Amino acid sequence: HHSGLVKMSHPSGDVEACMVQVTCGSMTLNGLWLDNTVWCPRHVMCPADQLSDPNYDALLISMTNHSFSVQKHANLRVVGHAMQGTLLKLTVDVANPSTPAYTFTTVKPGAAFSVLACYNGRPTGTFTVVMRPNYTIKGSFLCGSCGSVGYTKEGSVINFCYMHQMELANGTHTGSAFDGTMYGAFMDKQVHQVQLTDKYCSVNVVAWLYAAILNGCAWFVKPNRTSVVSFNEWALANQFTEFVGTQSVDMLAVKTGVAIEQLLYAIQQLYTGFQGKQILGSTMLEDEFTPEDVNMQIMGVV
Amino acid sequence: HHSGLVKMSHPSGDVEACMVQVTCGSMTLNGLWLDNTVWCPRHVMCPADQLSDPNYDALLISMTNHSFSVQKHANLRVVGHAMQGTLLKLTVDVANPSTPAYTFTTVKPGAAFSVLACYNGRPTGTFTVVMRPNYTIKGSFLCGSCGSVGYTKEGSVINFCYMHQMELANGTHTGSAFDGTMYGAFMDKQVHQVQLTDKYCSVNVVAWLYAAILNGCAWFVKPNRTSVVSFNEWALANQFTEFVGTQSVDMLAVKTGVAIEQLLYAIQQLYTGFQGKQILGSTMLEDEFTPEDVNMQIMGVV
Ligand SMILES: *[C@H](O)[C@H](C[C@@H]1CCNC1=O)NC(=O)[C@H](CC(C)C)NC(=O)OC[C@@H]1C[C@H]1CC1CCCCC1
Ligand SMILES: *[C@H](O)[C@H](C[C@@H]1CCNC1=O)NC(=O)[C@H](CC(C)C)NC(=O)OC[C@@H]1C[C@H]1CC1CCCCC1
Repeated sequence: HHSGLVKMSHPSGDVEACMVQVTCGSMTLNGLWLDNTVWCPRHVMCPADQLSDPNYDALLISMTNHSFSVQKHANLRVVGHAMQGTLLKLTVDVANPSTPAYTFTTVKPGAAFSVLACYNGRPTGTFTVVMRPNYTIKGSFLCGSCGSVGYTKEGSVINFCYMHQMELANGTHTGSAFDGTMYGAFMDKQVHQVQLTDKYCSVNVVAWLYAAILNGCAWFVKPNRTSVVSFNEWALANQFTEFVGTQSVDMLAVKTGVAIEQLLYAIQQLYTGFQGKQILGSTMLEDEFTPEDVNMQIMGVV
Repeated sequence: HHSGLVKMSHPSGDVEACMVQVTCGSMTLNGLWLDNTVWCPRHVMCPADQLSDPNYDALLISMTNHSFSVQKHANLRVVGHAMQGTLLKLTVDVANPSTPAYTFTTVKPGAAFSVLACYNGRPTGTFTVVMRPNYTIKGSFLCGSCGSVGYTKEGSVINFCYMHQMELANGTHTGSAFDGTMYGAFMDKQVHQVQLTDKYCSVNVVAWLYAAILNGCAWFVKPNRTSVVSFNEWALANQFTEFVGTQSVDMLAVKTGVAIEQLLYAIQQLYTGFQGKQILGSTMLEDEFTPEDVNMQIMGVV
């Protein structure tokens, strides 16, 4: 049996129309052109020899407007520049005529978003990831991908939440929000940095166990229950996020007739082992699908 | 460690600009508007009471041009209609001004393609799948999704390979090629149909074991080797596709210094069990990534 679950991204066309190339003569990376503003990682200003301890304030001072070359695949004349956190805000003389309705938001651990991977201002692929509890994502990015963007979509409105910055020693990725902050405790410097420990996203594991029930797979469901408070105490000792219920989880509980606390108990038992059994073809807990994924893909509920 | 592998779809914008809604008064589904032609599943002509044994030849005869309502989210005036296999070809009076460069191709088992899931002519998500050895895909489709399209991209050229038709009793999906044939032995009738048995895609399992080596994970590699001929004899007895090497696999062998026949032996041993170990965080063989995925995402080679 197939669960009906796939890694589903938003259609990317509206964001593709916003991608540009930004060059400073050292690095080339991607930017996001909205209205009269082009957003891009500030390490475009960095010569390669200084990526390990850049002094971005001094680099910024050393630039003028024509230090930046912006191209859409048009040349966009830069008429202002500023730095916000780990991002540059370039003002250009032409408003993007394809600017979608948009907001800037921060994504929280466990939540999914879509990524448009771009190289040299050209969109090359799209994928979806969940923000990990340690503020990394398990992405697919190579040299030249910085400035690739992550977003969610509410209706017609694109909520931009991520601009790609760097790969960590363990192959995971991180980037900035459009307030210029890096996710987590990371710095946009190419040096060893402590990485917080990752954790299983409990709410998403619950979502996946509900997807299993919705597919007729419920061997792991017993009358036994663990309260949210008790589970969260356990979680802190076992590399699980604390569980916080949402209306999307509640909708899964209503549809299946299985209580959240029954699946919190199940998780505690499954964590110790699947005892040779499988759940939706897996022998380990899956936390890469959200309650909203399950509601939308299996139940049709957005 | 993260492998650097994700399920990567093409950017969807060029195909989004080709999607329309087609209605006959019973069903509404999606169509693909290229040049002056709109392609859509022929069961748009079907009243719901007849989806189990439709007589499509008689339905076709009963239609006229204005039996079909085509809308882009514009109304497109239908000025000709024809049936090719399980698809209708509607001729419209306006050429799609956003028609990309395109071809029609058939996809083969093990190969990946991108899907744009659409409802009521509106793109709603994108995902990637591999064509299974039994000519199904493990997709995510609900009522109203027929006419959603699958495609690959070579350069600027979109190779359309799939138009969605139906869900099978086991939750998997199938559809047609743009020559009008259904993939596999399936019929576009809503009745019980025998499903061929699925198999592990050996070439993709080899690709994934190479991705593991490229990530520093090679515990399963021994000097022991199994020839292609011997492996393929084994595969026929063990629900594996026969292995056929390609230049993309050869490139992985060259980069890692590990021979194909070493990984064919590894597969034969791993099939019987991982003995408590993991490979790229999995306890079972993974066949949803292609040699080309591994070359592109990990090595940068398209
Ligand atoms: C921008 O395109 C680029 C994206 C990276 C490149 C490879 N994959 C990606 O996702 N980002 C960078 O090159 C970034 C630049 C700094 C933020 C200024 N540097 C980066 O990602 O470097 C990666 C290497 C692994 C980290 C340094 C090691 C850490 C562990 C100790 C040894 C050094
Ligand atoms: C078109 O949008 C639609 C897509 C389907 C609906 C649900 N998920 C999908 O992917 N396609 C159909 O509705 C299709 C129409 C026929 C081809 C004319 N019918 C379809 O997919 O029916 C699905 C149900 C499961 C199959 C019938 C059972 C088979 C096993 C025995 C019992 C009947």
